[PDB]
Amino acid sequence: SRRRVVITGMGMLSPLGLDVPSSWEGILAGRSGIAPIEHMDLSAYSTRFGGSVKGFNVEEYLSAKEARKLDLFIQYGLAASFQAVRDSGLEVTDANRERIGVSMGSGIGGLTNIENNCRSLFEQGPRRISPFFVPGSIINMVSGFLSIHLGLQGPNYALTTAQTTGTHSIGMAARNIAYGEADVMVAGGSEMAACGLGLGGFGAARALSTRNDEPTRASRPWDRDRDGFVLSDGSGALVLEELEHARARGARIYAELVGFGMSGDAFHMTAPPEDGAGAARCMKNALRDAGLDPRQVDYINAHGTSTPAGDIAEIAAVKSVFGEHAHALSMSSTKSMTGHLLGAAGAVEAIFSVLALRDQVAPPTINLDNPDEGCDLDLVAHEAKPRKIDVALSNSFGFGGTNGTLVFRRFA
Amino acid sequence: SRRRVVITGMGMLSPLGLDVPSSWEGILAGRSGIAPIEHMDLSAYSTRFGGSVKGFNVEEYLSAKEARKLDLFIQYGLAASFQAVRDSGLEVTDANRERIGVSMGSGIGGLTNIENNCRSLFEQGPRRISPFFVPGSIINMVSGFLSIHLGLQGPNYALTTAQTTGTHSIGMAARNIAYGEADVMVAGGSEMAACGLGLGGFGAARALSTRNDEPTRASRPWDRDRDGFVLSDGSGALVLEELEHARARGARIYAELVGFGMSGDAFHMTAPPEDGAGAARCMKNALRDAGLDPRQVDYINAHGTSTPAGDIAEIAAVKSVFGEHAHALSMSSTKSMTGHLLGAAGAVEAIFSVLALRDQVAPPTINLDNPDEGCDLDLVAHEAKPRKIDVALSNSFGFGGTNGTLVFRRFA
Ligand SMILES: COC(=O)N1CCN(c2ccc(F)cc2)CC1
Repeated sequence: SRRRVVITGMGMLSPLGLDVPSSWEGILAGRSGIAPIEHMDLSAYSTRFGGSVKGFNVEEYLSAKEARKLDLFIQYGLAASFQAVRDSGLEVTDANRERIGVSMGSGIGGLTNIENNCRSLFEQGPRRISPFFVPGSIINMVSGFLSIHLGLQGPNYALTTAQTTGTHSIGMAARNIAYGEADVMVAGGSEMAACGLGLGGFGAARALSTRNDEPTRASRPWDRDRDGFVLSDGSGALVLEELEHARARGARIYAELVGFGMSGDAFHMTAPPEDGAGAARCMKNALRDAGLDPRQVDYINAHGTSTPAGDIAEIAAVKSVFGEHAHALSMSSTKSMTGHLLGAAGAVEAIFSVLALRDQVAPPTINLDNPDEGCDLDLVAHEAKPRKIDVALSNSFGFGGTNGTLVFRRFA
Repeated sequence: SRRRVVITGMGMLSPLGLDVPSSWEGILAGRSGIAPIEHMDLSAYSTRFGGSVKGFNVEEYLSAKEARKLDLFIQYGLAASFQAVRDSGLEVTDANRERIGVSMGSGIGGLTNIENNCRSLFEQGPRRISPFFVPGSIINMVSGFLSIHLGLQGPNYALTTAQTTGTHSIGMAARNIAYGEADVMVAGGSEMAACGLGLGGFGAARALSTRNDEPTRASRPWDRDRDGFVLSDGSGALVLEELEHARARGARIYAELVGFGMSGDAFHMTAPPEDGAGAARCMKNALRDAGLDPRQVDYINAHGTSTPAGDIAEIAAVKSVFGEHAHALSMSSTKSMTGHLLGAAGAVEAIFSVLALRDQVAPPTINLDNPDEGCDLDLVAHEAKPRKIDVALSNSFGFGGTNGTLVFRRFA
């Protein structure tokens, strides 16, 4: 029957730091990781900024020889995965390697790589495509390369569900453990979509903030002056472990994963419904899955992308699910500070949610200077809010009307 | 315990036909779908042939306007998905729509969209990138578009596990139903990579047959003259359904999905281990999952890609798992006729495994003129073999060393 699942390891690259502690410090200090982009010439683009991972040294993890063959999203994926596994203290052996799997996902995967090889193809010809183009770019090779480097012979897969990838990856890996297909899973996501095709593609859709003259103030979830999301790079990985397995080896347990919801909206290709019906359905599924009174929820880490329609849908969804308790809980968007890591968003935000539970503090929504009409909940404007948090929830929504919710609680 | 899952609907686009019955006629006739690729300059490429979908009319499924927003791989996915639902006779209602979900995947995704948008970026600049570039290319849009068109509000996601995508998608969708997260799932995969980036990318790794003079003979799994796989396009979708739900509405049941195995090789980025250790573990996991002894297996639809290392590893795996039963079961590669649909291979081969059960016939491995060293199993060379089939296995092995097996059983 269904086993319990706990978090024993976390690892991260974000626009706020090259690990979990440095990233978390920036979160609690209300620091922005958003800055004009330096690694390409964007003068022709309507958005010229984002959340870059600054000063990443892949040779803390991999040989220059392997690193050259791999897209940054894979580099980032492996880095966060390696941190998470080291943080777990788990030893892989012949006795358990078949019970340890990996589900690290991406929205877009190796876009930089695909663009460069496409440029080689069109400017030169097919003879200049890297032999490493396919295994160095396709989304499933975070899971692939992690398994090859650590000897993980458990279930090995990747989700790709756009901005919901990291939440779904973590949720489905928990179900793997819950139902006994594995005892340990490394799960999360990674993204590096900051190339011509990425900023150009989101810019053509007019989805991005164009606040080029003040990048740190661009991402302003629930602010009346918000004008689209801010594109950010990075990775989140968690070690999910069956509870008896973690007890047996004396693992440090961060939190328990008690709840997971997915629901399709079936509303629109890219627009979330104004009334927040898909988020509501998803959160209700997750709270029922967790066997909770919705009044037990202390903290929500919102999707909070800084889009006009996305942000207000989330208020509606929370007011609908929590009724008067919507005024008691605290909800914030860490995207105020990190921007939108797309398929990695759920993964870093799952980690921030778990740390909200460890340290008993609601991360702020920075830049929330003029809350929009109906944005009247405790959104932890401007400053971190110490408070009791027994149950934390992390929401994600994506293109295709895809929804995910994760429910974490403090573990005794 | 656990609910039983049956197949009540199938849908397909392949190099052999625009639906299942046409495709299946081709399979049982030993027809090749492989031909020089038309409407494209492949002069500079070392491979100029593959399995294209011939004569596909997207306007049977979508408005010209909706189709123009979507990569071919998405059009192919929706085509198979729409056929499979229609085939099932399922009616979506306000009463069941939250119990019906989708997991349609892709290994490689939107190469044709990448090519066309890159063409515009490089020649004209980012202002010529399509506004639909991102939502029209992301792998989860077959799941998203299907769920929005039909009002499906169950689990909405997509897997990307390279050449294992179709097998994993179907398997994990079956788990969703077995553990009561959904009553119905549309699952499978789609792919359109037989284009410049795909031929180039796989060509660069010398993964492709270069037998340009005899395209129909290029795919020759376990033949001593094989020289790599044949790149092919298309899609498979199954309607998976809890048995009591299928019986209550009077559904036509093709077969029962009894077993799903996963494993990672944790061996190499592209090369299988020579003994097929990972494929062996995966097939053993899937048989344990089904509660079946290896001796009950009558037919295996092999991965059988026509690569030197791949075909031989699968012989090793089968001999290892099946011992003295390895020569009694019939094992064939339909890739001998279809080529390799990458992430859709496991979807179309799951359908061929099911129809092997309905029609009591092992599809041929065509082109097996000179079995290689060790290749002494019943590989159904040249001609379809009528025989007893109670239990069918479908295998998929992909980059990252990611493995999937599905076990289907006759239902009566
Ligand atoms: C070899 O190519 C790949 O593996 N691909 C194909 C392109 N894909 C994609 C996804 C989202 C998007 F907005 C733009 C492109 C996913 C990665």
